Amino acid sequence: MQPDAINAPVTCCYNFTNRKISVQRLASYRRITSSKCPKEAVIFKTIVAKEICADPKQKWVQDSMDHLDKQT
Amino acid sequence: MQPDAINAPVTCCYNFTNRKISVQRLASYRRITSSKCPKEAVIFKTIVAKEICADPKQKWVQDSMDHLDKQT
Repeated sequence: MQPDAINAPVTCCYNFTNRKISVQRLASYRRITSSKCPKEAVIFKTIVAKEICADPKQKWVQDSMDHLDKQT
Repeated sequence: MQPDAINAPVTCCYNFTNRKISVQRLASYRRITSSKCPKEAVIFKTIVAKEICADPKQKWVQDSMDHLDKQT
């Protein structure tokens, strides 16, 4: 068990949505920090609980994270 | 399948455990086959709920899959 963490699976984004998603449709997000993934990416979780990959290089993404951060 | 699903994050294996894991410590497994992932892989779930990536080209992994499949 001990070091087996080094071998766990990693969740990554390979395809991104190109359509901006209204911030009231979004519930929360997580930014991909594993270096194993091919690219920078944000996984938004929508109000209905589906997860969608977005590109943090696009402005709407950055704003959305900022909105979600102040939201309790 | 609906469009959003194409943009959903994907779970893959980038690292493969090098040490053979004893079969009594294995609860289940699932194979990775998504076209987005780098290589075919097996994710073993242990009795302690740990998830580990294992290489399907090794004999012990093929053997562990048969052991798990034999049970009903």
